[PDB]
Amino acid sequence: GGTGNKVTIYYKKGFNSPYIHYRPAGGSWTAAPGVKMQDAEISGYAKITVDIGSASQLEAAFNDGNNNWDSNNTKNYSFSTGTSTYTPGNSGNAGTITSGAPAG
Repeated sequence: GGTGNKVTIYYKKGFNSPYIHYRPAGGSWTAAPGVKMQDAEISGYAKITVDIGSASQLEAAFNDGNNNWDSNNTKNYSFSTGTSTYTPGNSGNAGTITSGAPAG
C-alpha cells in the first residue's frame, strides 16, 4: 500500500466548529468545506488527524465553515507527517503554524 503516515493538526478554537481542508500530496482534497476539526480538550482547541500514507507531505486549510477561509493567505498550507499547531494571527499575523501540539 504505502508507508502509512499520519498528520495531526491542532487549531485554536476561535469559532466553535471550524472546518479544516487537507489534501495529501498526490491525493485529493477533502469534502469541502474541508473537515470539521475534532474537539481539543487542550483548553478550547480543535484537533484533526489525516493520513498521508503515500505522500511525504500534506496540505491543510482553515475555514470557519461560514464563508471565511484561510489558506497560505490564499492558496493552502503545507505540512509534513507528524503534528502541527495552527493559531490565528493574534495581531498582524496570517495564520501561524507550529511543529508540535501545544503543551497547555
